[PDB]
Amino acid sequence: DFFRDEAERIMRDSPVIDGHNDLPWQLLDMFNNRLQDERANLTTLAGTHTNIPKLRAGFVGGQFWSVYTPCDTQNKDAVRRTLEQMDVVHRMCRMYPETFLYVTSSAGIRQAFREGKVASLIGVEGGHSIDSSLGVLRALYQLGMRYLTLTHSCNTPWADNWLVDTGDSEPQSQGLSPFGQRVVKELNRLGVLIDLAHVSVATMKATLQLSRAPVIFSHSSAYSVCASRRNVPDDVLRLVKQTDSLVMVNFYNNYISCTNKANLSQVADHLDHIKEVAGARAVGFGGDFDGVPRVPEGLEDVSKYPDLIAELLRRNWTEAEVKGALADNLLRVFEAVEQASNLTQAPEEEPIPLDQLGGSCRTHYGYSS
Amino acid sequence: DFFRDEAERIMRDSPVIDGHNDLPWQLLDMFNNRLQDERANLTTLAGTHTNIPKLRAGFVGGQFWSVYTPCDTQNKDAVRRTLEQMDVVHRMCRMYPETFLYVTSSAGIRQAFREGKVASLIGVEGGHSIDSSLGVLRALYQLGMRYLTLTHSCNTPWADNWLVDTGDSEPQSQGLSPFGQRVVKELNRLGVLIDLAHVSVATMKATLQLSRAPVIFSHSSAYSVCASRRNVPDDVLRLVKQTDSLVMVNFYNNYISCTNKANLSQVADHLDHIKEVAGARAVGFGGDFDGVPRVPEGLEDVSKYPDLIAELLRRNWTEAEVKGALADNLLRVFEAVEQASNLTQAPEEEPIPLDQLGGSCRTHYGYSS
Ligand SMILES: *[C@@H]1O[C@H](CO)[C@@H](O)[C@H](O)[C@H]1NC(C)=O
Ligand SMILES: *[C@@H]1O[C@H](CO)[C@@H](O)[C@H](O)[C@H]1NC(C)=O
Ligand SMILES: *[C@@H]1O[C@H](CO)[C@@H](O)[C@H](O)[C@H]1NC(C)=O
Ligand SMILES: *[C@@H]1O[C@H](CO)[C@@H](O)[C@H](O)[C@H]1NC(C)=O
Ligand SMILES: [Zn+2]
Ligand SMILES: [Zn+2]
Ligand SMILES: [Zn+2]
Ligand SMILES: [Zn+2]
Repeated sequence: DFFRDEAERIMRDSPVIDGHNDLPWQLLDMFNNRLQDERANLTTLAGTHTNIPKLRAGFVGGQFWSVYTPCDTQNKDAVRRTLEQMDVVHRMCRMYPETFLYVTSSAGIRQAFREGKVASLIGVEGGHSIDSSLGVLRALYQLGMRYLTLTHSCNTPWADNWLVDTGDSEPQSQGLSPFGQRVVKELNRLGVLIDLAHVSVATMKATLQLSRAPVIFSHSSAYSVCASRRNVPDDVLRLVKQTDSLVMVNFYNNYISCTNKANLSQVADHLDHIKEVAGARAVGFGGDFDGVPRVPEGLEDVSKYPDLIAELLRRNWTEAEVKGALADNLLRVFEAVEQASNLTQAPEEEPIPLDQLGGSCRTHYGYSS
Repeated sequence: DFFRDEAERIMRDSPVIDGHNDLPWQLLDMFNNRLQDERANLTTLAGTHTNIPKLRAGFVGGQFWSVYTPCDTQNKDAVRRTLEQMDVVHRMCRMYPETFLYVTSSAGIRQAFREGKVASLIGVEGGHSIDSSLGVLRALYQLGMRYLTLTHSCNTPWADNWLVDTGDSEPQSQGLSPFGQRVVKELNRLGVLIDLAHVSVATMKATLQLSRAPVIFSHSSAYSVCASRRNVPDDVLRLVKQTDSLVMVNFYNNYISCTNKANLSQVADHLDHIKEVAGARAVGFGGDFDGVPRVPEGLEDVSKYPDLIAELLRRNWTEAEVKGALADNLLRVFEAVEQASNLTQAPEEEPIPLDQLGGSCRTHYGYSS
C-alpha cells in the first residue's frame, strides 16, 4: 500500500522510539534472567511481543526498556529486584551489540539512529523501586534510569497511584507529599524524565504544576475514548499542552476499547484525540508490549508499528506530525529535561520522615533526633 | 627526628593507601547522611578519627571508604542502605573535589597521587549487601564497588563469618557454598578485589584456593600476635605468600594487643610478623578508623601514619619495603585483579537455589515459589 510505503520511507529517517516495553519482566518470569538459556536467544525468542527480528521489522529505533518490580515487592525486595532488572537490560545490550546500543541521553538516541542500532534506555516503573530514598534514586540514575514512573498500581509513601481514582486505593498523599515534591525536585536536578503513567489525576496535576521540565506518560491513552483511570483526561491533556509534555500511547486492548477486543483503528482514535486536545507535539508511542495480555488486531507485536503509522497517514497526519509521534516529540522532551537539569546543584538529602516509612522489612539507622 | 623526616619524604612519593575507613557509617549515624549540615563540614568535623586536615597531616593519598550496612539489615533493607552509603561517598567526593578524587582503578589512584588528591574508592563491607544476587553484585560494581568483604560479622547464605571460629556462629556453608563459589568467580571476572576481613578460616582458605587473582584482608591483623579470630593465622599467611595476596593491618586495640589498651609499637609488631610470614609484598594498612571504639596510643587518628612509618624505618624496614606497605602492594594486587578480569566473559547468571534464601522480606519471582 502507498501509506505503508510512505510509513517505511519516513520511519527510515525517524525510527519509532517506544516509551514502554516490559521484555525484561518476561526474561525474569520465563528464564529467571538467564540470557544464556538458548530458549532466551533474542534472535529467535518466541512467545513474546518482542524479539530482535520483530523490532527490526517494525522500524523500532529507540526503546525505553521497563525495569519493573511488582507492587508486592514494596517494603520487601523491590530495590534488589530493580537492580536485577536493570542488570538484565545492561547484559542484553552487551549480549546483542549488533542490535542494541545502550544509551542514557537524547544525543545517544540520535547516535544510535546514525548507527542503525536500537537505542536502549531504562525506564523504572514505580517509585517503590527507590524505597523512599534519595540516595537509591541517584544510584538508579547512575545505573542508567532515565525516567521514573512515580507509582505503579500501588501508592508509595509520597505519591498516589491510579487506583485512588477507582476507589481501590485511598488518596494517601493527595498527589505528592513534601518528600514526594523533593523527589520531583531531585528528578528535575538530575535530568530524569518524570513519568505519570499509573498515577492518580491529583498526582498528574501536582507534577505538571511542580516539575521544572516537561514530563511524560510512558504508556497512557485517552480517557475520552476509553474511560480507564489508567488513561489521561482532557483537563490533564490541556496541562500537557501547556507544559509541552508528552503522552506516549498504550496499546493495551482494555485501555483502548475498554474491552478485551480491540483493533489498530481504535488506537489511532486515541492518537487523534491526544493530538487534538494536547496538541500534535504531545503525542507518542508507549505500546506496553510484553506488559499486557492483550494487544490489538493489526498490532500483534513490535513489528507492527509501520501499519499504525500508515493508518495515521491515511487519516491525513502530515509527515512532520508522524515524525514527532515517532521520535521527535520524545527527543524534544528529553532534551528539555537535560537542559533543565543541574548536576552542579547540591543533591536533595532531606530524608522522608521516619513515621512515613512503611513495612516491617527495614531498620532505622541515621534517624534519631 | 630523622625517622619522622624520612617517613614524610617517602610518604610524599608514596602516600598511604588505607584499605578500610568507616567514615560513611559515621556520616549516617551522626547526620543521617546530610552533608550540608554544618556539623558535617569535613574540613572542621570533630568527634571522628577522620576529617580533611587530619588526612592531609597523615599523608593519606588513597582510601577505600567502607560502605557498610549492619548485619541486622540482612534480609531487611541491606541493599537499600548499601546504595545510600555508596551515594554518600559519591556526594562526599563531589562536595570536596579539591580534596577527594573519586576513582575505581589503580591508574585512577596514581592520578590522584599525581594531583595531590586523596584517591577515594569504595569497599563494600559484607556479602549481605548483595542479598545473594549476582545482578545486585554487578550493579554495585557499576556504582563503584572495588572490593567486597565476603561477610561482615554474620553468615550470608553462601559464606561463613569469623564468629564461626569463636563458636558463636554455625559453619553453615563450611566456607563457600556452590553459589558462593560462583560469586567469587564473578568477582574475578569483574575485577573486584575479594576482601577476606571478617570471614572464617574455612572461607579464607576456600577463597585462597578458588580465586584466580590475589585477594586482600582490608582490615585484619596477625593472629600470632593477638589471638582474635578477626586476625589471620600463620597457615593462611603462608597461603597469602603463595598467592601474592595482601593483608592490610587493622589498628583496633583489641585485635592488636588483644585488650582495650594498645600502642603504636604493638601495631608495628603485627606488621613485622606479617612481613616475616607472608612476605614484605603482603603487607599494607587498613586501620579501621571510624569503625572502632579504641585506637592505639600514638595512632589516635588518620594524621598519625607518618609516626608508624617512622617506627618501621627505625626497625630497619627498607624504603622499598615501606613504599610497598604504604601503596605499592595494594597497587600490585589491584593491577593483578584488573588483569584477571574479563569483559568478554559471559556474566555469571546461575542464581542461588531458592531454598537457600532466608528471611521474610522477599518475593520469589523468576523461580516461582
Ligand atoms: C542466537 O542464535 C543464533 C542462531 O539461532 C546464533 O547465531 C547466535 O550466536 C545466538 N546468540 C546467542 C547470544 O546465543
Ligand atoms: C490534509 O492535511 C493537509 C495539511 O498537510 C491539508 O492542507 C488538507 O486540507 C487536508 N486534507 C483534507 C482532505 O482535509
Ligand atoms: C566548610 O567550612 C569552611 C569554613 O570553615 C568553608 O570554607 C567551606 O566552604 C565549607 N564546605 C562545605 C562543603 O560546607
Ligand atoms: C638492616 O638492613 C640492612 C639491609 O636490609 C642489613 O644489611 C642490616 O644487617 C640490617 N641491620 C640489622 C641490625 O639487622
Ligand atoms: Zn505499566
Ligand atoms: Zn510496564
Ligand atoms: Zn568497617
Ligand atoms: Zn570491619
